[PDB]
Amino acid sequence: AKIGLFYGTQTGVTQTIAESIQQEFGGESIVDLNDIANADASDLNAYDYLIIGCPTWGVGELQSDWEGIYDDLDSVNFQGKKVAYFGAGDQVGYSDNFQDAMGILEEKISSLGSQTVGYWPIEGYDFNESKAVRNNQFVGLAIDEDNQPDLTKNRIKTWVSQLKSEFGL
Ligand SMILES: Cc1cc2nc3c(=O)[nH]c(=O)nc-3n(C[C@H](O)[C@H](O)[C@H](O)COP(=O)(O)O)c2cc1C
Repeated sequence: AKIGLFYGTQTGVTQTIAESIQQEFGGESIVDLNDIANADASDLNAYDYLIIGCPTWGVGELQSDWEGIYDDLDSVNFQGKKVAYFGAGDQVGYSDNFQDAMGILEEKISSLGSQTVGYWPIEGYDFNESKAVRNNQFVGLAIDEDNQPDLTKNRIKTWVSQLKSEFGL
């Protein structure tokens, strides 16, 4: 497929979101779903457009599978690639570290010459601090199944619609 979606998940929520994103884009013919747990960093080279999904765990840390491949990101040719991000988090329980993992990945990947695409507004959330916030916006789609599960479907629908422009669709 033209778009490669790489996600990591601990309790399965992020995988469910990844599947919904794939569906909104039009299915398997448009977006490839790849669990980062089973991927080599080089797998990310095969796509010109990437979607990176990662939930935040351990109080402001990356999900373990993303943590494992983090050091190899440096060897990937990210130059000129457009990359979008999404993450699952809990704004009530972790108000000071909401969506930090998504922020950690974007900071690293954007520093390797890629172009971040898919900024999202922070106004629909209530949190104190987040490493995923840049200039009053999230670097990607923030999903909260723990406190706002009823907003998930429309958030994905809206975000994908916005992404289609950026990915030449
Ligand atoms: C022990 C624990 C730590 C967590 N830490 C964070 C955190 O630091 N920041 C955040 O935004 N959410 C945090 N969460 C919420 C999870 O990211 C959230 O439940 C998410 O849906 C899990 O996604 P997954 O099923 O794809 O692994 C944590 C949840 C638990 C139970």
